[PDB]
Amino acid sequence: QAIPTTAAMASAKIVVERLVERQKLENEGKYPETIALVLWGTDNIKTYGESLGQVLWMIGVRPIADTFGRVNRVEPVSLEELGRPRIDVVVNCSGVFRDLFINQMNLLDRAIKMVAELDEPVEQNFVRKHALEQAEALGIDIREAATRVFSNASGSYSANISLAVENSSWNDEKQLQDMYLSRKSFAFDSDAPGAGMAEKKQVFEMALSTAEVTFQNLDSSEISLTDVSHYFDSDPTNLVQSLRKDKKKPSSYIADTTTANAQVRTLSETVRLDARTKLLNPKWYEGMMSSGYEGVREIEKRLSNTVGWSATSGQVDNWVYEEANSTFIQDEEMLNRLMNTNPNSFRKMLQTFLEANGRGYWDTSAENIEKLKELYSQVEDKI
Amino acid sequence: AIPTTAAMASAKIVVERLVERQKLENEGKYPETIALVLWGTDNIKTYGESLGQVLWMIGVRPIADTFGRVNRVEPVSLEELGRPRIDVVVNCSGVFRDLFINQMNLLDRAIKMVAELDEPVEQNFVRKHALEQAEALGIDIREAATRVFSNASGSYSANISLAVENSSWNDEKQLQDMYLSRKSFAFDSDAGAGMAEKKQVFEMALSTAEVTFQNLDSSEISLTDVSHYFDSDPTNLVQSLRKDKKKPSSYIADTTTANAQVRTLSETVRLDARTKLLNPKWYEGMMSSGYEGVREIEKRLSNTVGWSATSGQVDNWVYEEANSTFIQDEEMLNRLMNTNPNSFRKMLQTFLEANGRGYWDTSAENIEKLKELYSQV
Ligand SMILES: [Mg+2]
Ligand SMILES: [Mg+2]
Ligand SMILES: [Mg+2]
Ligand SMILES: [Mg+2]
Ligand SMILES: [Mg+2]
Repeated sequence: QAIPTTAAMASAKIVVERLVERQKLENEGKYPETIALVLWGTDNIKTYGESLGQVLWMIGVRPIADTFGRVNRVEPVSLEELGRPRIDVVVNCSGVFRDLFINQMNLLDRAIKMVAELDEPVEQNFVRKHALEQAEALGIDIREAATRVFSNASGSYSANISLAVENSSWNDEKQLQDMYLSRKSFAFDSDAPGAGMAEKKQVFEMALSTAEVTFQNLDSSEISLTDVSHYFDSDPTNLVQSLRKDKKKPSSYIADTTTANAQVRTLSETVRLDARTKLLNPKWYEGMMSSGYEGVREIEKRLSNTVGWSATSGQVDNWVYEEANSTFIQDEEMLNRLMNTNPNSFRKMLQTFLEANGRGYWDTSAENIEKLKELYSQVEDKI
Repeated sequence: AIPTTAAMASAKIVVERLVERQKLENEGKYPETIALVLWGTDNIKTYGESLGQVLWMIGVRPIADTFGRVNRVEPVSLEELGRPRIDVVVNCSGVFRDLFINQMNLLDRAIKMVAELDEPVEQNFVRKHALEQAEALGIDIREAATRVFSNASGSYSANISLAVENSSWNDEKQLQDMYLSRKSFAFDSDAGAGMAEKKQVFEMALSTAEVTFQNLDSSEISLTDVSHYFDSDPTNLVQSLRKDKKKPSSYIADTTTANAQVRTLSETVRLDARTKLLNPKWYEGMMSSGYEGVREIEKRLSNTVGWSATSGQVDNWVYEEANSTFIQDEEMLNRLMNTNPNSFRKMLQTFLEANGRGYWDTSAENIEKLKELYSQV
């Protein structure tokens, strides 16, 4: 179809410039070699391909509309125009993106392979730098090594990490990560259309191991990172870390497209802003308390989604949980209101606090943990 | 006479900069425990500044008698302090121990005194922790409030710098076990009876640490000019002892300036690399100094690996830029080989070691090149 449109590309350029600028600034003026990112299908419908267009800017290509107005090829941007190296990308497409944007997965894969093959210095073309190394490691052609457009298999959705977090059914982060790798390692191949979304787990792991940055786009005024579970479910931050030889956590960012000028913030900063707007905001939680039974369920879900981000990124700082404990548990007026309003959901909140502590996401006093366990025993006797 | 009134005053400024930095990162929550190192020569030179910093952290003032002898403390009231008393794990160097046994006694007595104050636990983190530790260990609160540690009499260092020099270590756990074995000797002002191993309390106190801290005068001796600073760095040690495996925030107070600037350890590493290992003015001057100059480059790289092993705070680009600078700025390889093949071989082992141990992530071609160079060397 027509995407990304000229308008989408103009917005995309600005966001990518801001992301790269911030990363270069935080890391001794150095460009990141690979950005691991997520593309959401509904987003790209609404914006006519803005986040898709961001990938094109990262690698330094521009979309070209044909005589019928359809975007089905790209042309490389010159290194002089780009003004920096081409940055490699691991493109984690959501299941909805895959269902709705086959032609654009084709566009992206073709674009990335074409970039890999440009006769350019590897220090100016990180797609080629990595694809050459991966081709040598695996003994495959450079175009095969330059596979970056991934998703769930046809008919599958999510990493099932939000499902595991909801059920508290998992033992360690490695289990969540192994599930992400098993579920989201299906690749599009524009050189072999008839193959569908085909498993390329070795290349997926190698490409992820090169990532120095993780990135998603959100409109926080519409749907915040904790309003839903799907954003943490697809977050590749800890996954990348676990695949790197150095076990270095990549720098994590979120582009917030609330305002016309989209703000690139760290994931940590995004968590902070959201906690101050939602979970720990008196106007929000009192509003929920005024909504009674269902309001308490919303508070419970918010805390659960926060733990989700801990599990996938480690970017929820201790103060979020400590302040949540002070607000909801240590304040007896609120504690009693919660227990009386929705005992079942309050019990789940207690479990979530205890789980955050047990899993190593929240450090707190022995007395605070004892209080939670007392309240658990008490609410179970009530139910 | 140590710490003097002037040393105590200088100390407060640095303590406040440190705690305010961490408080900011914590959205207003003060760090509950700082694990730090005290150096002996430093405290002689400054008349007890870094020792005085510990006294300010816990909120006590040293008191001089009619002979000018600084031989007890009095608590600063919580109201006058205006923030919580911060718990401290005081890792005294062996030289500090040799010079300042009386001050180790003073400090232990001060910390035990603070632990027993009738104060809110959220305003007195020494007491907060000591109460939990007394219960867990089945000991009295004063015994639980043991925080002043060193090497055993006649011993020095964690032997970590020795291990790093010889590459005679399996993993970070081995280094950490050595630190725990060597540096868990506690001074007991209630016992006079010499030193005693207090490994259980040491581990528990370290496990509460949220910050690590040392004072350096980077204009005189940088963190890589010598090996003793990384040898005593408790950063990864603390992390390993925590249930949550959270790395404490690591800082260095640089006393180059009139009032020390508090920087992250990672920033301190970055500044030093730009000043030394990766500074053309430095390494070419080393090259001009013959055999010994190459040995200095080798040692500098080794000390950098030391900091990786103890803290994880050496950014990848340090090793990457070192490779760009020393390896394959074409003549460089051969010059190192020709000026000092023994040291050049050690540099190759070090680069390969940094990659092998997961401290340096780089291109497969960079690794291959280092291999080829080694074979040639
Ligand atoms: Mg979009
Ligand atoms: Mg999906
Ligand atoms: Mg000093
Ligand atoms: Mg020593
Ligand atoms: Mg700093």
